Amino acid sequence: MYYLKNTNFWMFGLFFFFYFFIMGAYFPFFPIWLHDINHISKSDTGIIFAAISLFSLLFQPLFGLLSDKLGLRKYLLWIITGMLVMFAPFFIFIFGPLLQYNILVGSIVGGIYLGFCFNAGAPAVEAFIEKVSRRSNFEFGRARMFGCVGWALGASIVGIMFTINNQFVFWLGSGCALILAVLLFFAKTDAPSSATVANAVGANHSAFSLKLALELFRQPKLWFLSLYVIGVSCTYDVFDQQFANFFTSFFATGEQGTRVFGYVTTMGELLNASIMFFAPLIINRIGGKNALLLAGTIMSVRIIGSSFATSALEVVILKTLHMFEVPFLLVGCFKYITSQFEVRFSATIYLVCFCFFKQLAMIFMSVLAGNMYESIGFQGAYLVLGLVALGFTLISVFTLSGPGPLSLLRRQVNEVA
Ligand SMILES: [Hg+2]
Ligand SMILES: [Hg+2]
Ligand SMILES: [Hg+2]
Ligand SMILES: [Hg+2]
Ligand SMILES: [Hg+2]
Repeated sequence: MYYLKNTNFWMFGLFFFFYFFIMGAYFPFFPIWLHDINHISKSDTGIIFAAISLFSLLFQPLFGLLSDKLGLRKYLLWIITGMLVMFAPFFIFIFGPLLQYNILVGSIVGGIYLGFCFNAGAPAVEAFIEKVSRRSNFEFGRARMFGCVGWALGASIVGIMFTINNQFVFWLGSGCALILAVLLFFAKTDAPSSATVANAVGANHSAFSLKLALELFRQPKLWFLSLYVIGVSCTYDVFDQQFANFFTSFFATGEQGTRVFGYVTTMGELLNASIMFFAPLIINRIGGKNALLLAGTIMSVRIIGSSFATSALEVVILKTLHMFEVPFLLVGCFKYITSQFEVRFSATIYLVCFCFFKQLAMIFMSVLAGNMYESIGFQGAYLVLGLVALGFTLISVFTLSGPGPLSLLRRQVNEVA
C-alpha cells in the first residue's frame, strides 16, 4: 500500500524471505543430516554445536564493528551471501567429508564458519535491513514478518524434500535461496539523505565501555540474571541441539519422523505468531521477572517431560511447548532487562550476559551434553539437565528482581513514560 510502489520494501522483504528459507533448511534438519546422512557420534555432534557457539561469540562481536562502522555499504553482508552460494559444495563436498572422513575436530573448526553466516550473520542481516526501513520508510516489522513465512514454508518444504533426497536441498538452498538472496542487490540504496544531510541521524547508536561492564559487574541484579541466563537458558539451549533425533525415534520411518518434525516447526509460526500478539499485553501485566519464570517453568517441564517420553504423540507436544516459551522469553528478557537496568547499560547487558556468557556456558555444556547422551543416552541426560534447569528456576523465584521493590514508576514505569 504505502509500500506497493516502495521498492526496497520488496527487495529487502524478499531478501528476507530467502535468507530465511535457507535458515529453515540448515537449522532444524542439521541434527538429522549430521547423525543420519553422516552417522555421527551422539557425543561428537557436541564438539560441533560446541565450536558453533565458540565462534558465534567471536563474530557476534566483530560483526558490530562492521554492522555500523560500515553503515549502508552492503559489503560485509555480501560476504555472508557469497558464502551462502556455496552452502552445497560446502556441506556436500567439504563439511560433510571433513567431519566424516573422521578427522573431526579439524573439520568442525574448519567448518564452523559457514555457521558465521548464520549465528552472527542472521542478526547482522536483520540490522542492515532496518537501516533501510529507515531511509526507505518500511515498517521494518512489515518486511521481517515476510521472512517469517519463508521459514514456515522453509521447514515444511525442506523436510518433505529432505527425505526424498537430502542432497536436493543444499542445492536448493544454495540457489533457491542464494543466487537471489544475493541478486537482491544490484537494485538497492545508499543515499546519504532521508536521515540527515551530515550525520545528525541515519543509524541509531549506543555504547559498550569497560566501566559500564565493570559497573554491571558491580551489580548483583546483573549477576542474578547471569544466573537465570546461564542456568535455565544455556541449559535449555543445548537441550534443543540434539533433541531432533530424539524426536525422529518415536516414529515409524525415521524418514517420516523428519517430515512431522518439519511440520511441528512450520506450525510454530502459526502458533508463536499468535502467541506473540497477546504476549506483550500479558507480559506487561504479569511483570517481566514472573514471565521469565513462566518461561523456565516450561523450558523446564519440556526437559523433564521429554525424559519420560514413550510415544510419538507426547513428543509432538514437547516440540510444541518450545513455542509458548520463546515468546515469553525474549520478549520477557526484554521487558525485564529494561524494567531493571540503566538504558545506557542495556547494550552491554546483552553482549556481556547474553552473548559472552551463555555462548561460553554452551561451549562447555554441549560437550558434556553429548558426552552425556552417550554414557546415559538421551532421556537420562534429560533428567540431569531437566533438574539443573528447574532447580535454577526455583532459585530465581528468589533472585531475579521482583516487580519493582524500590521503584514502581521510576525504575518500572519510568522507561515506559
Ligand atoms: Hg532455499
Ligand atoms: Hg548451562
Ligand atoms: Hg513470526
Ligand atoms: Hg534476551
Ligand atoms: Hg560475545
